[PDB]
Amino acid sequence: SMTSHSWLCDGRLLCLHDPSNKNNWKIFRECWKQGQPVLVSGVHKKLKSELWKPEAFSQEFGDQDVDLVNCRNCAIISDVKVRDFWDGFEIICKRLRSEDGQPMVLKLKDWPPGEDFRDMMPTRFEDLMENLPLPEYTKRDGRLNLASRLPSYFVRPDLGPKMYNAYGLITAEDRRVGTTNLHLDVSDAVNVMVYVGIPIGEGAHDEEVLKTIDEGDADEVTKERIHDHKEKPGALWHIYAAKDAEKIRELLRKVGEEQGQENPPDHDPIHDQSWYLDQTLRKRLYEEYGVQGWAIVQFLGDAVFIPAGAPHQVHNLYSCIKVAEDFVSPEHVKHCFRLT
Ligand SMILES: Nc1cccc(-c2cccnc2)c1
Ligand SMILES: [Cl-]
Ligand SMILES: [Cl-]
Ligand SMILES: [Cl-]
Ligand SMILES: [Cl-]
Ligand SMILES: [Mn+2]
Repeated sequence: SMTSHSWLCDGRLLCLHDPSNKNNWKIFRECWKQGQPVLVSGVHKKLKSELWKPEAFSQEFGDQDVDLVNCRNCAIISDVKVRDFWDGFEIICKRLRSEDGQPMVLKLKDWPPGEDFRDMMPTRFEDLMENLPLPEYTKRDGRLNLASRLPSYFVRPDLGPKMYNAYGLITAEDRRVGTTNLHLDVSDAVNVMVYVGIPIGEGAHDEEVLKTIDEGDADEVTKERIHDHKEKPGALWHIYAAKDAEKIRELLRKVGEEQGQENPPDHDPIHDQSWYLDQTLRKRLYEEYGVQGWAIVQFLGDAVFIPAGAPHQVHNLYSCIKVAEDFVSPEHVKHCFRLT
């Protein structure tokens, strides 16, 4: 039967089923007030699917100059064409290769650049903004979005949206690597999975993806969305409550010291955006510091709501196109205040 919602993370994560329901706020707001992330499924069914394909981005924008990042070593690949990224998104034999001759796992950096998304892509901007869930919170002019209503005593988000475009991590060695390392944002945000590319060439890469989700500490119900309904899994997230951010800093200061980094006692390993918490580090965080997180698998069409101040990291399982919009809810406005 079609139902309003369900739970993931053993009851700790709300999953809303109908992205456009007028009454979603009645279920959302208590979870949000408590500082929990929220998942909303089904957003892909509301979009114009032809606007969000890798072939279209290549055809329309392919001649632009860009930098890429090698996810395995964080090396910058300088001054290449946007088509060199997009043409290898799902076809492995077209990907740029490192000097060893292996195809690289790449991220498209700062594209579209800064705040140019709306100017460069006006039809995509309208398609995203009209179909965001919880529109009183997420629209630029929503009644519960304080972004346009606050004085300079508050850090205001940049004009978005932002795209997150990167290949899937492949190997057993790739399991300990981040697509995006651990960090936090002072604004709230909604991150939408608008396309998942499951490759061909090296195709039949199914079983390493299952071992990644298991070792990622995914709950038993999350494991059923694969085996039962065959949805396409895009990325593995870990998210931590904003209240746990300092205990995480204390752990990473200690591990930095153990690995022979030489760091002042006050330096900020979350702001540095240099760490990925692998299975070893997540178990140590739980055992030594008493901190538990949310392990979330974002499928095609899932929107992840990320609370202001909540540390989070992302590990792509397959090639992903994500689009995120920042907002300032009243529940979490304390996180962007510039005093005390
Ligand atoms: N049975 C059913 C099916 C679909 C949406 C809903 C719904 C969602 C959100 C709030 N109120 C109702 C209920
Ligand atoms: Cl467009
Ligand atoms: Cl709403
Ligand atoms: Cl990063
Ligand atoms: Cl909070
Ligand atoms: Mn982020």
